[PDB]
Amino acid sequence: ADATDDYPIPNRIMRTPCTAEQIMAAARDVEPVYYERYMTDYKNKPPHVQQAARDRIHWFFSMDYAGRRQYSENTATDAFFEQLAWMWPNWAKLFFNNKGVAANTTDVCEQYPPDDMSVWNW
Repeated sequence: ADATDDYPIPNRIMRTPCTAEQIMAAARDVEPVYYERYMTDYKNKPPHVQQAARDRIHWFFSMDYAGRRQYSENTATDAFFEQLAWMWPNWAKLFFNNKGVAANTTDVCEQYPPDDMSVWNW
């Protein structure tokens, strides 16, 4: 079985100080196909969950490394620890990507503008 660094939530994504808008902006440019899929599912959930997901990712950016530590520990302890997973487990599928997406978004979220609010409404 071994072990991989793809679990828990991508270390590259978690240990990078970028806003959701920043990573989302990078994500829509790097992988628009997957971004649209996420957006389609994002619009599928009600505003309450959409805002809830946003609130949770907002805390991630605000806590930053602290958020990374808590998210890593919380998911390590229990994947269903997140109360958002209770309502929708794909609340952060865009961020939960261990493909080249994690490397590309981390390496460019540091350059895209954090005030890109067009990521919330494409």
